Amino acid sequence: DFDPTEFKGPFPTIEICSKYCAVVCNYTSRPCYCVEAAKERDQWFPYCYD
Repeated sequence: DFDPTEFKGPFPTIEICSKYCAVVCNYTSRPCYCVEAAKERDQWFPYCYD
């Protein structure tokens, strides 16, 4: 994984991360969605990502 916006890890700011998630894997110009890993909860890793 890598955090383009904050540090190195999952996204906090999932709103902007939904945009970033898009540019991350598939949706470079399309809306995208982040999935939240439940253990830490805040693990906003894009639906197609690490």
